Parts: sequence; C-alpha cells; structure tokens
Amino acid sequence: TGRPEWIWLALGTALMGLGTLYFLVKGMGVSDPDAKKFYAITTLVPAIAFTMYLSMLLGYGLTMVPFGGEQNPIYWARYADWLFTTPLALLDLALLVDADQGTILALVGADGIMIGTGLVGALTKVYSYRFVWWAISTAAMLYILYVLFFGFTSKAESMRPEVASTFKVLRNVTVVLWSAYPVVWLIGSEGAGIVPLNIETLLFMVLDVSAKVGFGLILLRSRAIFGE
Amino acid sequence: TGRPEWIWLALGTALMGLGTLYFLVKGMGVSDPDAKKFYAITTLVPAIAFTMYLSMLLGYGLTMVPFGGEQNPIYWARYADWLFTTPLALLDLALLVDADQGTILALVGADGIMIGTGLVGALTKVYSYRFVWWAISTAAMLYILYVLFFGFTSKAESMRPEVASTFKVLRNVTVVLWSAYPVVWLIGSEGAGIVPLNIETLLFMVLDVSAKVGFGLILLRSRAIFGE
Amino acid sequence: TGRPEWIWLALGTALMGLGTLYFLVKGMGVSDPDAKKFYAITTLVPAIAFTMYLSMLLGYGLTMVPFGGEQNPIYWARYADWLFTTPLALLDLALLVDADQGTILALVGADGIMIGTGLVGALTKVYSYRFVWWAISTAAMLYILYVLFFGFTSKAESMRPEVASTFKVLRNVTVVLWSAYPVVWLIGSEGAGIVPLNIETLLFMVLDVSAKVGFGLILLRSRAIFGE
Ligand SMILES: CC(C)CCC[C@@H](C)CCC[C@@H](C)CCC[C@@H](C)CCOC[C@@H](CO[C@H]1O[C@H](CO)[C@@H](O)[C@H](O)[C@H]1O[C@H]1O[C@H](CO[C@@H]2O[C@H](CO)[C@H](O)[C@H](OS(=O)(=O)O)[C@H]2O)[C@@H](O)[C@H](O)[C@@H]1O)OCC[C@H](C)CCC[C@H](C)CCC[C@H](C)CCCC(C)C
Ligand SMILES: CC(C)CCC[C@@H](C)CCC[C@@H](C)CCC[C@@H](C)CCOC[C@@H](CO[C@H]1O[C@H](CO)[C@@H](O)[C@H](O)[C@H]1O[C@H]1O[C@H](CO[C@@H]2O[C@H](CO)[C@H](O)[C@H](OS(=O)(=O)O)[C@H]2O)[C@@H](O)[C@H](O)[C@@H]1O)OCC[C@H](C)CCC[C@H](C)CCC[C@H](C)CCCC(C)C
Ligand SMILES: CC(C)CCC[C@@H](C)CCC[C@@H](C)CCC[C@@H](C)CCOC[C@@H](CO[C@H]1O[C@H](CO)[C@@H](O)[C@H](O)[C@H]1O[C@H]1O[C@H](CO[C@@H]2O[C@H](CO)[C@H](O)[C@H](OS(=O)(=O)O)[C@H]2O)[C@@H](O)[C@H](O)[C@@H]1O)OCC[C@H](C)CCC[C@H](C)CCC[C@H](C)CCCC(C)C
Ligand SMILES: *C/C=C(C)/C=C/C=C(C)/C=C/C1=C(C)CCCC1(C)C
Ligand SMILES: *C/C=C(C)/C=C/C=C(C)/C=C/C1=C(C)CCCC1(C)C
Ligand SMILES: *C/C=C(C)/C=C/C=C(C)/C=C/C1=C(C)CCCC1(C)C
Ligand SMILES: CCCCCCCCS[C@@H]1O[C@H](CO)[C@@H](O)[C@H](O)[C@H]1O
Ligand SMILES: CCCCCCCCS[C@@H]1O[C@H](CO)[C@@H](O)[C@H](O)[C@H]1O
Ligand SMILES: CCCCCCCCS[C@@H]1O[C@H](CO)[C@@H](O)[C@H](O)[C@H]1O
Repeated sequence: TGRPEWIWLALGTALMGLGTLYFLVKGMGVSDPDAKKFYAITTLVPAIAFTMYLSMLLGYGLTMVPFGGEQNPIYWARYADWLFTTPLALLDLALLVDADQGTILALVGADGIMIGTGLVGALTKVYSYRFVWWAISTAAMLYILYVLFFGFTSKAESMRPEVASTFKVLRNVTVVLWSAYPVVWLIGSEGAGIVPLNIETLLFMVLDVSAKVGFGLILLRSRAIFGE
Repeated sequence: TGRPEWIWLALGTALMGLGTLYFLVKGMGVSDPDAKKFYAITTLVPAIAFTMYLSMLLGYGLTMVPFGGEQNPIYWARYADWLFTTPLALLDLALLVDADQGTILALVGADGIMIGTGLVGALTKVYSYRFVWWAISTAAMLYILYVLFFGFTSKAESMRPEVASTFKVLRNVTVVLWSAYPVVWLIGSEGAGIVPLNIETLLFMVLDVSAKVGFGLILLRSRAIFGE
Repeated sequence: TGRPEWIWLALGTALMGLGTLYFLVKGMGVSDPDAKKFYAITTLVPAIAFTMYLSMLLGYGLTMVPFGGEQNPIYWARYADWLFTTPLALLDLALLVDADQGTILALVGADGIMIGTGLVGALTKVYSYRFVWWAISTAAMLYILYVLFFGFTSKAESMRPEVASTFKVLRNVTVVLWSAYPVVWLIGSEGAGIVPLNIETLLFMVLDVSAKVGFGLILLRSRAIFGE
C-alpha cells in the first residue's frame, strides 16, 4: 500500500485484533470480581494496540520530523498506544502482587514520564537533543524495571505458589521485552538510521505482540488471576 | 457572528452554563458522602460541556480537514468534551449500581476507544477511511450499551426500589441518546454531507443538553443518590 | 543560548531536577504505606516539572501565537506540566486531610478545567477572547482555593496536632502562590505585555520552585505524612 513497512503494520493490526477477540471470548462468563479486573486490563491493552496500529497502517499515525538535515518518517501513534498501554500492564503486575498504592502511583508516573519524554524526543528537531530525551526516558524505565524486579518480587513471595510463579514469568518477560524498546529506538529511524524503518517496524511488532498478546496469554491462562 | 451554526453553539453554551450553576446551587450544603460523589460527577459534566461549546462558539474548537476534495469544517472540541464527559456519565451509572471495578475499567476503556477512534475518524484525510473508524467507534459504543442494559440492570435489581427505578430511567435515556450520535455523525459534516453543519449542530445540541442537563436533572432530583 | 529568559529556564530545570533527586533519596527506605503515597505524589511533582522546564529550555515547549497583530512567544509546556502537577498537589492536601472522594473528584475536575481553560486562552488568536478564558480559569481556581481554605481546614481539625498544623502551612502557601499565577499571566506575554517574557519566566520560576520544592520540603520533613 506504499511504505515498505506496511506489511508489518498490517500483521500487527491483525494480531492485536485477534488477540483482543480471543481474550474477550475467554473472559466471557467470568464472575470472579478479581478475575474480571485482570481480564479487563489485559484485554484493553491489545484493544488499544489494535486502534493505534491501524492508524499507522492507514498512514494517520505517521508524521514528518526534520532533523539531521534529511526528512524523517516518525510514527507518533506508538506513544499514544504505550501511554495507556504500558501502565495497564504495570497495573496487572501490581494487582497480582497487591502492591501499595504509593508504589503503583510512582510506577504509573514514572511510566507517564517515560512515554511523554520518549514522545518529545521522537518529535524534537535538534538531532542532538533527541538523545537527551532518550536518556531521561531510559532512566525512568530502569526505575520501573528496578521496582518490578526487586520490589514486586518480594511482594509476590507472600502470595500462594501459583501467583508467585506466574508473576515471576511475567516479570522476566516484561523486563526483557521492555529493555529492548530503547535499543530499537536508538538504532532506528527515531535515533540513528542504522536500522531501516523497514526492520524497525518488524522489531516493534514482535516486541509489542509479545508484550501484550504473549503477556496476556501467560497471565489469562493461569489460575493466578483468581483470588481463590 | 459568522458561521450559521453559531446560534446553536450559543444556546448550548448558555444552557450548559446554566445547568452547571443550577447543579452547583442544588448540591450546596449536601453532607452525604455518597450524594457528594453524584453531585460532583454530574456537575462536572455540564461544566466541561460549557467550556467546549464556548471554544466552538468562539471559533477555537473548529478546524479544517481536507477530504472528498472540497473543504470541511470539523469541530474537534466535541471529542475533547466527550472524552471526559462520557466516562463521567458511566461513572454515575456505575456508582448507582455499585458495579465491579473490573467492569468500570472495561467500560471506561471502551469509552476512551470510542471517543479516541471517533476523533481519529473526524480528522482522517481519506474520506473512505473515516468510516472504518466510525465502525470501530460504533462497535465500542454497542459494547458499552450492551453492558449498561443487561449487566448494570441486573446489578440495579439488588438495590432498593428508588435506586432501581432511577437507574432504569437513566439507562433508557443514555441508550437512546447515545445511539443517536453515530447516526448524526454519519449523515453529517463528519461523514456524508446529507445534513448541513447547520442542522447537525442543532441535533448535537439537543442530544448533549438532554444527555447532561436532562440526565443530571433526573438523577439529582431523586433520592437514589442517597445511600440511605 | 538565545532567548533572554533561557537562564531562568535553566535554573528552574536544575532546581526541579535537584529537588526530585533530593526527595527520591529522602523517601528511600520508607516503609509506611501512607508515607509512601506522600513521597510518591510529592516527588513526581518536581519530576514532571523537570521534564517540562527542559522542553522550554531546549526550545521545544515554545510555540508562536498570533494576536494583537505582532508575534507572540508562548511556552505551552507550562500547561502540560500544571495539568498533572496541580492535581497531584491537591491530592497531597486531600490525603493529609482525608477528604471525601466526592470533593477530591470535584477539585481535580475544577483543576482540569482551570488548566485546560488556561491553555486554550494562551493559544487563542483573538486577543480579546484570551481574557474570557482567563476569567473562566480564575473562577475555577477560586473555587479550588475556597474549598481548600474552608472545607479542608475543617477536615484537618479532626486530625492530630502535627497534621493540622502542617496542613495549615501548606494551605497558606498554596493559596498565596496559586493566586499569583493568574496575575503573572494577565500582566505578561500571555495577556498584556506590561511585563517582559524576561521577567515573567523569572516569576513563574520562583512561584513554581516554591509551590513544588518548597511545598515538598514543608510536607516531607514533618511527621504529618505518617499515619502514626
Ligand atoms: C480522545 C482520546 C481518547 C484522547 C487520548 C490521549 C491524548 C491526549 C494523547 C495521545 C498522545 C500523543 C502520542 C499525541 C501527540 C503527538 C502529536 C505531535 C501528534 C498530533 O497529531 C494527532 C492529531 C491529528 O492532528 C490532525 O488534525 C489537525 C487539525 O485538523 C491538523 O492540524 C494536523 O496537521 C493533523 O495531523 C494529521 O495529518 C498529518 C498529515 O501531514 C500532511 O498534511 C498535508 C495536509 O496539510 C497532506 O495531507 C500531506 O500529504 S502529503 O502531501 O505528504 O502527501 C500530509 O503528509 C500527519 O503527519 C499527522 O501525523 C496526522 O495524521 O489527532 C489526535 C489523535 C487522538 C488523541 C488519538 C486517539 C488514540 C486511541 C483511540 C486512545 C485510547 C485512550 C483511552 C482513553 C484509554 C483508557 C485507559 C483506561 C484508564 C484503562
Ligand atoms: C490541559 C487539558 C486539561 C488537557 C485535556 C486532554 C487533552 C490530551 C485532549 C483533548 C483531546 C482532542 C479532542 C484534542 C486533539 C485534536 C487535535 C487535532 C486538535 C489540536 O488543536 C488543539 C490545540 C490548539 O493548537 C493550536 O496551537 C498550536 C501551537 O501554537 C498551533 O500550531 C495550532 O495550529 C493551533 O490550532 C488552533 O487554531 C487553528 C486555526 O487554523 C488557522 O490558523 C491560521 C494561522 O496559522 C489562521 O488563523 C486561520 O484563520 S483563517 O485564515 O482561516 O481565517 C485559522 O483558521 C484551528 O483550526 C484549530 O482548531 C485550533 O483552534 O489546543 C489543545 C486544547 C486543550 C487540551 C483543550 C482543553 C479542554 C477542557 C478545558 C478539558 C477539561 C479536562 C479535565 C482534565 C477533566 C477532569 C475529569 C475528572 C477525572 C473528573
Ligand atoms: C505521552 C504523554 C505522557 C501524554 C501527556 C498528556 C497530553 C494529552 C497533553 C499535554 C497538554 C497540552 C499542554 C499540549 C497541547 C498544546 C498544543 C497546542 C501543543 C502541541 O505541540 C506539542 C506536540 C509537538 O508537536 C510537534 O510535532 C507535530 C507532528 O510531527 C508538528 O506538526 C508540530 O508542529 C510540532 O510542534 C513542535 O515544533 C514547533 C516548531 O515551530 C516551527 O516549526 C518549523 C518547522 O515546521 C521550524 O522548525 C521553526 O523554526 S524557526 O524557523 O522559527 O526557526 C519552528 O519555530 C513548536 O512551535 C511547537 O511548540 C513544538 O515544539 O507534542 C506533544 C507533547 C507531549 C504530550 C508532552 C509530554 C509531557 C510530560 C513528559 C508528561 C508526563 C505525564 C504523566 C502521564 C503524568 C502521570 C501522573 C500520575 C496520575 C500521578
Ligand atoms: C505494549 C507496549 C509496550 C510494553 C511498550 C513498551 C515501551 C517502552 C518500554 C519504551 C521505552 C522507551 C525508552 C526507554 C526511551 C526511548 C523511547 C522509548 C519510548 C522507545
Ligand atoms: C455529553 C455527551 C455525550 C453523552 C456524548 C456521547 C457521544 C457518543 C455516544 C458518540 C459516539 C460516536 C460513535 C459511536 C462513532 C461515530 C463518532 C462518535 C464519536 C460521534
Ligand atoms: C507547580 C505549579 C503550580 C502550583 C501551578 C499553578 C498554576 C495556577 C494556579 C494557574 C492558574 C491560571 C489561572 C487562574 C488563569 C490564567 C491562566 C493560569 C493557567 C496561569
Ligand atoms: C472496542 C471495545 C473494547 C472493549 C474492551 C473491553 C475489555 C473487556 S474485558 C471483559 O469485561 C467485562 C466487564 O464488562 C467482564 O465481565 C469480562 O469477564 C471481561 O472479559
Ligand atoms: C469551574 C468550576 C467547576 C467546578 C466543578 C465542581 C463540581 C462541584 S460539585 C460539589 O462539590 C463539593 C465538593 O467540593 C460538594 O460538597 C457539593 O455538595 C457538590 O455539589
Ligand atoms: C524519572 C523517574 C521519576 C520517578 C518518580 C517516582 C517517584 C517515586 S517516590 C518513591 O516511590 C517508592 C515506590 O516505588 C517508595 O517506596 C519510596 O519511599 C518513594 O520515595
């Protein structure tokens, strides 16, 4: 349909779409109030992802940013997505572990700064400044990952085995997947064009589908979502 | 003052404005913590509506979108309004019925997607794509209306008669009024210019004032807002 | 680095930055769940402030708005900041006083309208309309300050002496500092160029650092954050 990345944008749209329908069907009939929350948070994530990928496929989520002299194609839609989508995931983890409201707020705020800053960076005209924002964004992410890995884990150890083990898997998955985004951003169209928009869109696609559908699958198929 | 719809924008500004002052006065002195919530949610709704209509009257909430060849006047302010305003209404219904947090979250998310998608649609350059977004938006709305009509009603039947009956009226009103927006959008300046911006603004005005002031009146005048 | 206000933007960036690090260090090791909330809300405030000042220093948070004929430099970043930052402060006050959810919602909404309206005003092309938005914004602020001064105080009197006294100081500080913003706006680049962007940025800088770091200091150093 034009841009060479369109295909990956198309597959992501479809996969996020199918992931949503699958979770909607699976959560059908669930009466446990605690399970309801998990199904609602986890299903909304890909749902949002669906709408944003579609805006990128249709060309809407793409804008033009000048820097480095030449012209640059920046998909701003990703930030619109991640803005609500990363915190929701954090909410799933927090509920699983029964995190204190104080830490949930700190984590959501750090997330908002992470994405807000990432977005600013992506739209900054002075090529050199874009990295400053990257550094601030990455620092916010490391703060989140630090709390998830050391703070939540400890909270998870006070739960029953099924809950503790599922949190462990989800924790490992988010830490690994999340840390890949700033790398992809840095070596891609947003930072250094070392990697073509072509290959980047493919990476974000695998990362996103894994972080949402995959994450959703691991969580929604375990009995950890039931308070018992 | 220029555009032929200005008058309806003016009456809406005034009515939303008067509706706010009226509710502010009526909620004065209320000490019941549960009633306070209802008064706060219900009063903020028209208050937000006030500010957005004014931006449309003054020309600020109007932008220009190219599609179908010719030029199109799109009031984006409505989405800014509805973005916070539709969920608040959902919150009133949820409190009345004491809905589970899981469903409140799902409903607020579906609402966010509904408006976010509606906005995208309204600002899309490819005339044909605008309808795709309409379809997604309408699907989100039908999901909300489905849960309100069948899920909330059942929750409402566990409450005392005054609460159950008031929820019934509000439920009927929102289902009917809400379903009219996508129709108006489709046959109006946002979709097919079958209906002139002139008549459309009049429709949204009646719909909005009914959905907020009317809804506010029905709710704020019943003892259903008191937990007893 | 160009614009004459750059220096104040630089000092604000640094002070907000140092204020965040200081609070992050101070809140380290705190286990009280109630203290955690206060530290999270109070630390995020300057953190957000940091990111926005930096966007203004680097030129990103500055835009051009035509009105009064001549050209006008408007830093929109301040609203992006205040949008999340003013409510957080309100949340600190509400927790301290254990305010009803209804009033917290009303206050957050009034705040959202205050900033949203202030932003609209700042970006309006018709010089005369900018003041209409100012008036609406100021009315929302007075509503907040009224509730904080008379409503919260009363709520504060049911708490122990340390809490009541700390709320008193914070209450006095916010009322005074908050009321200065609409004055600065009115006599500055946003309204009447009586005061040069040079002196204005200096004022907002002192006001902001006082409202956040100062406020943070007064609150985070008292035992009022401990539910005991
Ligand atoms: C309502 C919604 C739910 C609120 C969501 C939160 C919101 C605050 C933030 C999302 C954050 C952030 C990522 C967005 C900000 C980034 C910013 C830089 C981009 C803004 O653009 C997005 C705007 C579109 O603007 C368009 O309209 C205006 C006015 O009419 C135009 O002035 C502007 O130019 C338009 O831009 C579009 O077109 C551009 C095209 O550029 C060129 O234009 C010329 C014509 O002039 C030619 O057509 C060129 O063609 S050619 O010659 O080159 O061939 C053409 O290139 C593009 O470049 C632009 O990219 C753009 O397409 O819209 C706002 C989007 C909304 C807010 C997204 C909704 C997202 C989703 C549904 C949200 C669900 C959220 C829900 C609330 C979660 C609930 C969670 C619960 C708690 C659980
Ligand atoms: C802070 C606030 C509380 C946050 C609210 C949430 C926010 C994320 C989203 C609202 C969602 C969504 C609907 C908005 C996105 C849609 C997007 C496409 C529109 C963006 O425009 C809105 C911007 C204005 O941009 C303007 O400034 C920039 C920078 O200076 C310009 O680049 C831009 O062009 C400007 O656009 C205005 O002017 C345009 C004029 O076009 C032409 O311009 C030329 C000059 O170049 C000539 O003047 C032309 O004249 S002529 O020749 O034709 O004769 C002229 O036509 C217009 O076309 C544009 O439409 C526009 O007027 O501002 C952002 C608005 C804010 C966010 C709205 C605040 C709303 C309300 C107060 C919110 C209350 C919320 C509260 C938080 C709820 C709490 C609830 C509790 C939980 C209970
Ligand atoms: C994701 C984030 C967390 C969501 C935050 C909430 C969000 C809904 C609202 C913030 C509210 C409000 C204040 C913003 C709306 C105001 C609006 C008018 C301004 C919009 O601009 C901001 C956009 C940038 O747009 C830029 O990109 C588009 C698309 O590519 C361009 O079309 C647009 O023009 C760009 O504008 C920038 O550049 C302009 C430059 O103008 C001229 O441009 C030419 C080239 O064309 C030349 O370069 C000129 O140079 S020269 O010749 O004159 O020499 C040049 O002047 C500037 O004028 C513009 O000002 C702008 O720089 O981005 C959106 C910003 C994001 C959303 C901010 C993130 C803020 C922070 C990190 C948020 C933390 C929030 C967290 C969620 C809190 C959690 C709290 C818990 C509950 C506790
Ligand atoms: C479903 C989407 C997910 C889980 C997205 C996660 C995204 C991130 C962890 C993004 C992080 C970034 C930085 C740390 C700095 C560079 C800019 C970003 C936004 C790519
Ligand atoms: C006070 C305002 C109210 C109750 C607004 C309700 C608005 C809707 C239910 C809008 C729905 C739409 C669709 C279903 C698709 C077409 C686009 C919209 C946003 C008009
Ligand atoms: C950390 C930042 C703080 C405490 C900011 C407070 C800002 C205000 C109270 C702003 C108020 C305004 C009006 C009342 C109308 C004029 C426009 C504003 C946004 C400057
Ligand atoms: C475009 C529409 C997007 C809709 C996103 C909604 C996510 C809904 S999850 C769903 O929420 C119900 C509460 O309504 C629970 O009862 C179910 O068990 C649970 O699975
Ligand atoms: C521009 C200003 C917009 C303000 C919107 C605020 C809606 C306030 S409702 C009001 O909230 C109080 C708590 O403060 C309760 O005590 C009252 O009973 C109730 O009626
Ligand atoms: C760019 C990163 C911005 C991060 C902002 C986070 C504010 C964190 S406050 C911190 O939150 C912890 C919970 O994680 C509590 O345990 C600590 O006692 C408290 O002091």
